[PDB]
Amino acid sequence: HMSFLTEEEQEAIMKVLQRDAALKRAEEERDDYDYLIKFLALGDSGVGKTSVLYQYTDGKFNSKFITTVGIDFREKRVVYRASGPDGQRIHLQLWDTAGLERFRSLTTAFFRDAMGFLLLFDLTNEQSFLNVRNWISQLQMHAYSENPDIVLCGNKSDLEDQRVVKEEEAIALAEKYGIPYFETSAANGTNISQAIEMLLDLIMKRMERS
Amino acid sequence: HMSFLTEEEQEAIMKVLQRDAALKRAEEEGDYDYLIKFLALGDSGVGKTSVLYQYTDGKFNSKFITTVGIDFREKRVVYRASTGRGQRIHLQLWDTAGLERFRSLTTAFFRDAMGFLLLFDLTNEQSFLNVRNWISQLQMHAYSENPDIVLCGNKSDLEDQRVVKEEEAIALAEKYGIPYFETSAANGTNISQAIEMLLDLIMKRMERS
Ligand SMILES: Nc1nc2c(ncn2[C@@H]2O[C@H](COP(=O)(O)OP(=O)(O)NP(=O)(O)O)[C@@H](O)[C@H]2O)c(=O)[nH]1
Ligand SMILES: Nc1nc2c(ncn2[C@@H]2O[C@H](COP(=O)(O)OP(=O)(O)NP(=O)(O)O)[C@@H](O)[C@H]2O)c(=O)[nH]1
Ligand SMILES: [Mg+2]
Ligand SMILES: [Mg+2]
Repeated sequence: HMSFLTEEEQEAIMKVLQRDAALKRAEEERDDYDYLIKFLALGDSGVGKTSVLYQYTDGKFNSKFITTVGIDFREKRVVYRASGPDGQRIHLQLWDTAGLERFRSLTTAFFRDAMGFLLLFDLTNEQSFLNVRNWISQLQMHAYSENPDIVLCGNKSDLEDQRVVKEEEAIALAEKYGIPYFETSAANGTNISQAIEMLLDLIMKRMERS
Repeated sequence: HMSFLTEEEQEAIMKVLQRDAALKRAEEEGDYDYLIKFLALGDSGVGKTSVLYQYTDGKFNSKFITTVGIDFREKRVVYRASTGRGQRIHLQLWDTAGLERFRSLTTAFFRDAMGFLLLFDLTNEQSFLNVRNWISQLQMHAYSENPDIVLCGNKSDLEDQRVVKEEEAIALAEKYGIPYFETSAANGTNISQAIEMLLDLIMKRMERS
């Protein structure tokens, strides 16, 4: 399989890298917040990574499929409270990777910048669920820490008539790898905040203990 | 200069990334004091892979094997401040492809670099004229405002084919305030010096933090 990038696509990717470098250089000055926290969404093409992040940052949802050109990221400013009987201002950088195999090496090159991973499959696509095992072993091999923080999302929960992944099977996978699991919908917002706030909690607690 | 990627090339790149992650995970788990990373860049053919290989192994291959996107080498060295006490340094030497079809992938590794070894080929005028473009790329894409850069005019052993005048290269390096070495990966001339100068810049910038 040969893949290609047009000039326009190379241009778009370089712009993402340019925005990223500008963001990191501005943290080197005022590191208007307390932490820059970075995580990365991954999983098969079409499962809803881009929609999930857009629902989270803007509360909006597009029906039209615009497959991601390699890599992108979004930003959000949130307040984090140490979960338990406890406010830190968090600048979130949300990396959005393409799922298509043609972008595997480019997207894996950004794992080094990720403190945690939002891993998606599509509740209506059984193969995307069967590939979760491969995504996890790719994360074991390519993450830059031992035992990376991962939150698993079974997305498109609003499409009940098309659901093919049984809750029991997804639960069994989450227990086997010891990772949290949420069933989400980027269309209506269900559990989006909850899944991403849990990932942020995992990251913040791991830093405090280090 | 159409941008394409094959499956076998992705596999090779993914192996480098796998090696990289293993190295980073092993530093977090010693035998040295710092993991110091820098990155070689410049036009295809100027000798980036050759320079790093001469430095780490004292060897040189005549045959051109263009780099498949990205690679890195390693070396364990002792660094002395300016003297000072010997610090054990684990070097990770990133090697980027110069061809445009790898530009996005290679630029994605600037973030891991504490310093840059920028090469042109003393026998290739185009590679010298592209130096200012590479410096501009580093300003736009490095993850600090004034990245440390050492400029190498490589292939100094090819005297009859030399076309870049030393005065012009010295003046270009002085304009940007970067050190300049004329190197040969074939016979080793100035390789150690240029890379030790880059390491010095990085270690001294850290000490001031
Ligand atoms: N009904 C419904 N549709 C969704 C949901 N999430 C995504 N979609 C739809 O599914 C399609 C794929 O979504 P998209 O976010 O682009 O997926 P992706 O994971 O980013 N794909 P890629 O990796 O190729 O960039 C789009 O048509 C989008 O509208 C969801 O929760 N519910
Ligand atoms: N005579 C001589 N040949 C050199 C020198 N440095 C590199 N070469 C030769 O020039 C060719 C290109 O060298 P190479 O290190 O592969 O260049 P590169 O910068 O890594 N190219 P790429 O970006 O495509 O990977 C090879 O044939 C190599 O042997 C040098 O100092 N002297
Ligand atoms: Mg997408
Ligand atoms: Mg090379």
